[PDB]
Amino acid sequence: PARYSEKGLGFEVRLRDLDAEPGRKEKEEMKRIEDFIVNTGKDKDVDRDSFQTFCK
DNA sequence: TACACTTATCTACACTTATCTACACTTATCTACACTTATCTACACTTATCTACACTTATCTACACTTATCTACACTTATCTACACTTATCTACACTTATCTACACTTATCTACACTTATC
Repeated sequence: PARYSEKGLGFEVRLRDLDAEPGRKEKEEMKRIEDFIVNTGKDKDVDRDSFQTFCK
């Protein structure tokens, strides 16, 4: 995720419209979806592929 | 420069104060858990936006009449050439003043020599 990467390089989950401002729950849902992608799943599990392994 | 006396700088040594480590108690920070409010989705009603259709006004074309623009023609005035007379410009010639060279006298500049003061 770019969110945690100070150089901004990575991926992000975003609202579609550039003009919208995200609601209080939407900002958290977007962070959850990012985390889900990183973990490739709901829970953390070292036995599962990371997103890096998936992409490779 | 050379020489002597005393003061300032530097080293060595002992005592107490400041800095640092180790140990115990309570407060601040963090996690876990339950309740209620704010955010979001789904659904129904009326208002605003958009399309289609008819009527009259503004825009555009076509046509005739007179005014302004343009050409052609004649008369006098301004511009240009040619010609004669006197004034300004230029050359040639003589006289005196300013510039330049040569010559003598005294003053300023430079060298040499002795005594004391500053520097060492």
